[PDB]
Amino acid sequence: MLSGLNHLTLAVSQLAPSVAFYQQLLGMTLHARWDSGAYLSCGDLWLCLSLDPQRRVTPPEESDYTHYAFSISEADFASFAARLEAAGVAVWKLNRSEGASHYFLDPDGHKLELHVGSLAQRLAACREQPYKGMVFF
Amino acid sequence: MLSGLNHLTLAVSQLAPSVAFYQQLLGMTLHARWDSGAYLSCGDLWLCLSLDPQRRVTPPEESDYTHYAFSISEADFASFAARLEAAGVAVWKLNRSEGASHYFLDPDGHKLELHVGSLAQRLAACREQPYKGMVFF
Ligand SMILES: Cn1c(=O)oc2cc(N)ccc21
Ligand SMILES: [Mn+2]
Ligand SMILES: [Mn+2]
Repeated sequence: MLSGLNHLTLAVSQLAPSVAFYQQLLGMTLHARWDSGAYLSCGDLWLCLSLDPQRRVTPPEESDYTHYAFSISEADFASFAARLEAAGVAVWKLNRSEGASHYFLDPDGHKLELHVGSLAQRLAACREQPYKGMVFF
Repeated sequence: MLSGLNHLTLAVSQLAPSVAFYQQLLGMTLHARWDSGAYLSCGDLWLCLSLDPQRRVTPPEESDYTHYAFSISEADFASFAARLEAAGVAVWKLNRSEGASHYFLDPDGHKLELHVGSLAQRLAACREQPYKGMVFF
């Protein structure tokens, strides 16, 4: 039986800017680095950056909607978004759903998000206003 | 301050086989399904499957090393991997470069992994058998 997410691995084209982004800009904890990658943590999340010459710096119009959302409190959301904006981090989508969300790109174009709110919060909102075709279990 | 992964969203090309894969084959908990997506959980992980006409079925030689690993116990690992094998689930990697792992593909070619062990355990193993140039913080 699967018990959770063990780790997220992002392929990166250049290790140093990716470490700077996740550790310094985003505040994640750097535990180890080697010639071709790094291990960081963000709360329970184990993040691996893996240096990969096959990683393309990918414009957001050229990638699908796969994305990775990090938790932040409502109280901290606006100042973290402003930090990303000060650093010139590009936004790939505006929020139109429940709960605050900021949609931003990493140096290689990985699609990231800051989100406030749990699955339980989302399901409660959907119960009251279900999406088209929505069934609950 | 970022506190972990809020959710993982995978773009899918065909919703029904993707729901079946994550719910029926992998055993995750299906909470809701609508015309364009589904919400599942795997332990504390919130997984969203999002129907995306941009998603392409991607062979593993065409994608980079970005991947998503799920936790499984030492007692369950081998039989779960063998069941995926017997079910014809495609693979993408054989060499265990990061411990006890099974590397497999979802219906769209998302790179998945079963892994036994925590980040702390991987750091301890790496101290004995470090990756080239490895530094520990
Ligand atoms: C089979 N099935 C299900 O369990 O929930 C559904 C929802 C939709 N929209 C379409 C099909 C299903
Ligand atoms: Mn999202
Ligand atoms: Mn892995």
